[PDB]
Amino acid sequence: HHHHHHMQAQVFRVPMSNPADVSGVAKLIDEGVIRAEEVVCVLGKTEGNGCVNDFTRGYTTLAFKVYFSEKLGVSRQEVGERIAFIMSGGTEGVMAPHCTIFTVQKTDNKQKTAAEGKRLAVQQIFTREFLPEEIGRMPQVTETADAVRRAMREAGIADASDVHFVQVKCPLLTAGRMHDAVERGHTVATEDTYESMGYSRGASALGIALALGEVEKANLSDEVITADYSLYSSVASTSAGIELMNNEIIVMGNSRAWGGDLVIGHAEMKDAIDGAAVRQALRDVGCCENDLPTVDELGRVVNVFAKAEASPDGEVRNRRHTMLDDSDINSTRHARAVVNAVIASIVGDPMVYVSGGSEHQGPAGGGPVAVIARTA
Amino acid sequence: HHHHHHMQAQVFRVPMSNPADVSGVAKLIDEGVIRAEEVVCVLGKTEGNGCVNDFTRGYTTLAFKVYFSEKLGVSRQEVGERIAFIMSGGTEGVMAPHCTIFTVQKTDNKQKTAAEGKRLAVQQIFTREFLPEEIGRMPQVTETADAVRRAMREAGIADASDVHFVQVKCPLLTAGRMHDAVERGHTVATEDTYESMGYSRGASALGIALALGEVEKANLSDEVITADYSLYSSVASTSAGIELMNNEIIVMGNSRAWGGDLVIGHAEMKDAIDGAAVRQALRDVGCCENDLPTVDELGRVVNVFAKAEASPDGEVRNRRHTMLDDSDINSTRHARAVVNAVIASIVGDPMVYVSGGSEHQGPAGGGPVAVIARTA
Amino acid sequence: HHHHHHMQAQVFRVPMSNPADVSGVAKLIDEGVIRAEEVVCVLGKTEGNGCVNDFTRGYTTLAFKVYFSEKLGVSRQEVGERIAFIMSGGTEGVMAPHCTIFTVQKTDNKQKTAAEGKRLAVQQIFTREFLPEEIGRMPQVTETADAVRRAMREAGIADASDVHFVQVKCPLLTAGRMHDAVERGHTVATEDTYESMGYSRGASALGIALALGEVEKANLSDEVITADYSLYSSVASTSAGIELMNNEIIVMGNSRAWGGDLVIGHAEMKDAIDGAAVRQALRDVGCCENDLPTVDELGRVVNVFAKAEASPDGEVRNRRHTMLDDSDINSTRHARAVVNAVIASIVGDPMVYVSGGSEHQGPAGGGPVAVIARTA
Amino acid sequence: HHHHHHMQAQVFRVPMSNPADVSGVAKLIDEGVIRAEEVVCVLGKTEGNGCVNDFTRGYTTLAFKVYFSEKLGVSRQEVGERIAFIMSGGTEGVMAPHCTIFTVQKTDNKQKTAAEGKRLAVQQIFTREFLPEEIGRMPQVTETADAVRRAMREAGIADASDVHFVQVKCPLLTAGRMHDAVERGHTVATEDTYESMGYSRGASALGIALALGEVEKANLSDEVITADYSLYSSVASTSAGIELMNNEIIVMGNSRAWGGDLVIGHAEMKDAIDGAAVRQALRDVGCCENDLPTVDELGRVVNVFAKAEASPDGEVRNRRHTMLDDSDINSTRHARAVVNAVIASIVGDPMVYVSGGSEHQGPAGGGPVAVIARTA
Ligand SMILES: [Mg+2]
Ligand SMILES: [Mg+2]
Ligand SMILES: [Mg+2]
Ligand SMILES: [Mg+2]
Repeated sequence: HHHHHHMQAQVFRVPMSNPADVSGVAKLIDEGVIRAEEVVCVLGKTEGNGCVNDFTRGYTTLAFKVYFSEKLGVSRQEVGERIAFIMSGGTEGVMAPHCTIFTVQKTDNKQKTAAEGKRLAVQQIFTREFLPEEIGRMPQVTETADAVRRAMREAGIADASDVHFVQVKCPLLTAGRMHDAVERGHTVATEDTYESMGYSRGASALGIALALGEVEKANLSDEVITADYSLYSSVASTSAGIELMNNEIIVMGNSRAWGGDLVIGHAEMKDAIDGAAVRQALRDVGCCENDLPTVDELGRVVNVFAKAEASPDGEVRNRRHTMLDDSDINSTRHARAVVNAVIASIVGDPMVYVSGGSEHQGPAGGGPVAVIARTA
Repeated sequence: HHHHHHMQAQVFRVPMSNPADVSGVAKLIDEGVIRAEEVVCVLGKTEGNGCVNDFTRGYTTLAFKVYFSEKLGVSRQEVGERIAFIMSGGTEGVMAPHCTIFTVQKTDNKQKTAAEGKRLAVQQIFTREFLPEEIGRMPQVTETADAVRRAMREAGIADASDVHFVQVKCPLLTAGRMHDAVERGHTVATEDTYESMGYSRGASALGIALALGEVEKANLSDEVITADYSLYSSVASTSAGIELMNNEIIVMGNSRAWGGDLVIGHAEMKDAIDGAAVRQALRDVGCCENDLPTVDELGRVVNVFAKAEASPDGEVRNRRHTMLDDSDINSTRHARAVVNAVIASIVGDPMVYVSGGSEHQGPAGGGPVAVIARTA
Repeated sequence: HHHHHHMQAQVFRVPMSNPADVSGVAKLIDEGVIRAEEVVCVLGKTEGNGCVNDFTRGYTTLAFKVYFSEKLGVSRQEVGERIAFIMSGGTEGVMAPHCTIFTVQKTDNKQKTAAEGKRLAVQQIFTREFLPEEIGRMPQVTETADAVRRAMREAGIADASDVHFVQVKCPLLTAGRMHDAVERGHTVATEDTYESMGYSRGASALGIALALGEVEKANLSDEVITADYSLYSSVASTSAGIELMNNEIIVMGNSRAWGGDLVIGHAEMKDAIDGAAVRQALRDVGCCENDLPTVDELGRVVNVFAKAEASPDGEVRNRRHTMLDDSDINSTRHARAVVNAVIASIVGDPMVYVSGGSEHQGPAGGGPVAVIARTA
Repeated sequence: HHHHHHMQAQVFRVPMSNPADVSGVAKLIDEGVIRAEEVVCVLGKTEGNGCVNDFTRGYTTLAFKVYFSEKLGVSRQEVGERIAFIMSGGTEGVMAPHCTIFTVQKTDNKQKTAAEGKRLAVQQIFTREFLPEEIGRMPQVTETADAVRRAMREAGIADASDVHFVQVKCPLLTAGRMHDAVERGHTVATEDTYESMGYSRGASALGIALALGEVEKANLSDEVITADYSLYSSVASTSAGIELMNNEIIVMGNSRAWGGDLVIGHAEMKDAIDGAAVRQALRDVGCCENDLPTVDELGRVVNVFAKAEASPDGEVRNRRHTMLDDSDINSTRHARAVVNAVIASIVGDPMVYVSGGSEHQGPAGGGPVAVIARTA
């Protein structure tokens, strides 16, 4: 009598022709490949500049809320409370705009499984609203950690070693939110909006590290954040956006309690040109058995997800880089172009998720790379 | 009684801390590693934007003319007539600013050679001055071709199959030069300066193709240039600059008439993420015997030289890219970041020469990649 | 027995905090200052880069269609067929993002007028859909002209001398639309998307000139467009956008058949720093009686509307400018920053509409400046 | 028996076609309009991006050192110790690249004066070298102040009310200089290079304010700098550059001890569109007797010199501006385009000096505007 599962994850990498193009998703729903009701996350690469004044993130979010609210017959607020819309801007270099759709299929009666291994589990969860004076600070850290521990448990992911990627959409500090904080008698972690994105990304990432036991609580405080880059998560991927003031989190790992045919793995890029780490992540998901991946192996890849940054020590493999003191082009623009190019050249596909700004996500100048792949 | 050589090439990849930093070169001359009198080409990657208003190209040129004129006790004009100063702007992504010094050692009495194979030959040559109405048109094509055929012969490179890289510094059309042409009763190939860079690069590249028998003269005319991308050289690398109105050419290949321990090889990148072509060029120079290069093999690499461009069909491996309709960041900026990232991740060194704009240099969206490497 | 009017225009300059901020408009409707049913045009300054990949134009359009469709209880398609959403990107320099709401109040029984003069008349009209091979060419010219003549008549604007500003939203050629045209056996006026914006703006502007008798039909053909800048309209203001393939036109002038207290006037800026033309337009609407406008006079200004461009001869008042060969910053970005700065410094308010790219709109390097002002 | 003078200043506004174009200056020397030996300052507007990676500043400096060293028969080091080469990058909007040449003619026997008034006095002076840990801090403040007080005295400028413009070239902190400071056991005022430019500009400006009695010493400390913008000089204009580690200062005012026909005046722009302050500065130098300047009056203007910045409160005349959270275009780029446009439209000439970044120079969001003009 076969083994059985109540839960199954599906993942779909969908090309987008511009920030408002929901048609690849509508096609899959129209064709019954996915059910709108089972979507839990839309993870976008939108082709704005990926920095402060990137409005394609909110544009794409709005475009998807309109589609899903009308497809599901609910309000835009409800759909927003039901699906995490996580839009990472900046599609530099060859990086192809797209979105990844995550679905969870829950069956009241179990459906039989064919292989005994663990399979992809994903669980979305939202934190409480933060006040602006909490952004970039320990209340964002610990609330995120609490949410991550909870999502793990509810997904039936056994322990932190089975978590391979935690994606967060986190707030940033606009000038208005800063004023709000001051007018109420508080300070903010920084008075520059662009810098606030790294603070928000960093604090969220350390929450993940805290939740997975990768850092000790007693080594964390406000003054560590964006400062002590010996502290980090190996699976954290955080993306700052203008819209919300809470954190939207999707935990991704493997679990025996899930059926289906997707698994996930990860490695740690030690820097932005560490293609060996890329091949190792592929290998862990059975997509690079030898030195170089084969075409069949690469056809199992659903998508690759990575974080990129300009090495803050100014160097890559003891060569000076120019990404940090370039007044025309922000460092994250450079960094995303690089890391997507490295991954694209290994998996032969520029349509992969690469998000900039990896404060406390991997080592400095590096970041996590995760692969979701089919088992056959 | 050993075989013998009159000619020997040396090549030195020198870090630069900013566009005026000649100190790495001064160090090698001060230490007697090279002789100022035997330098024939300084090939720079200067950290300006690499497009029209990139003044680091002329800055670096000026800085080197001052150093060499004073080191050689000649005027800046004479040093400029003696050394080709070929400055390719744009050091995007991880690309590390640097210059490559080429020297030719001529000995009246031959010096004995140890291995019988062909060795790196390089030969600099300048064309006549062009009028602005000749830029981007058949007189730039045929003069370049004549110069390339001559440089080959004088270098003792047996035939086109032994040429692996032809580097050109070519003019561009400023608004003043355009007016000059009109006031004299002529037209120009384009009235936009940035577009004129592709016309100048393209015409120069087809001269190289003509010289090496890669295209037929009867298939060339003005209307082909930047238009028919089925016509191209596999070894051409051309870089437009504001300074001169002639073409400065350095032909690089292998020859039995040269001693030393450097060889060169090349492959054709079919697109900007074609790392297999990169590994093939390494393999041809004995630096990638198996699937992945080893650390010893990579230590033989002196430098890698490549051309990069945004695929003009809008696509990379059937994925849409955004490089061509990005009003904030020029396509060549994107493309250089990509191709240097791909090469850097394979050879483990971001200090490599990657020049943007590959009209008629490789297939559309692609370009040549050449490696100069030590034989042991 | 007083004179009487069936028609009255209102205009409201509304600050926007970001591209999706419809709240200033919702406030005026909630308060009953305007009636949603009487809005005919939303003219936006959205804070994207104002060039090809400016997605705030469509974002803002989408945000307003959602608000109005839900306020009016119609579909987004119907609201789009009822209101012209004309979004001009690029808010450089001090230029403050905002929108201008235009309303037309029609009364079946006339309402009495107090002053006998002409008053602001505005009339929206849409052309037919264009095929991509018509963009930038005589069918866009003549269809626009037909639409302008019709809007004038239906508005009861007596003749071209009473037209002071014709605002158009016109298409641009994406790579897909170009392919469509070729696959059907046709050519396009240009194969570059950014250049296609000037072609679309130019053709639309000459339609306006044709309609108002400012150019002769026999002097127009495809080869004139973006080429012969002695041909132009003094009241045309055209803005290219990615969304539609028709032209949306709003004609603005003065008419005895309209009541209310708004008038409009215009002058022609001879170049981008022609503040005397700005003061002349103010004077024509009674807002600059002496050399310098007073605070009361400036308080009558509802908004100012202007076109800006980088002088294509490379010069402003016989000084070289750098706007055209700047690879980091598009010329229209520079030009909008300049012209808004000049106007803002004269009217003491950076919240004014300045749209880039004035092909055939005013003389080369110049453009129209119109003022809508209250009569007291 | 006439009054008499030992000292006379000349000023020449010279167009430049590119950063290396010294020919307008060579022409004036060749023609004997100026004597190379009497040049004390070359004040440039060079057409780089005016931020961190603007290499046209050093390029232009190098180009002028080569010309003058060879014209004067001295070394480049000596010419650099003899002339202040003050290169302000960024020629945005219509701003025309150019340099202003300042000369001082000293005569052992006095030359008779025709008018009794004060005339332009200018005095160059260099501070000591700073260590990087002194940049942006009180030792830069007080050394600058000492140098300013000394230059004033040696120029015979009676008191601070006769000083109208103090131009400084000040250092910035590269990553290397920061490391130097840390390795020696010290901190730096900031670890970002771009931010270090404002710290260096700010500290230098407060030195000027200290020297002229515009701020009290007891209100200054390190923590005030870039923080308390109620502290500022009304005549300070400071420009950060990569080259030196000292400050090069030129004090400009009026003095009875100077002959000639140039005077200088200044006003304080309260914000970036304060054209009334521009007209007031003109009026003080007899170039705007009525509301609007006349053509003859404007022909007396040799040049105008101003500082520009993006209002750090996010607003201009209670309108939101976008200059500070624009990741594509630095705020100083925007601000320079604006202020040069405002001045150009008033004096009818875009060739004027406008330098970005006015920390402690005028009120926040504003800056000084000075005019040097002929008396007839
Ligand atoms: Mg990291
Ligand atoms: Mg090519
Ligand atoms: Mg025009
Ligand atoms: Mg200030």
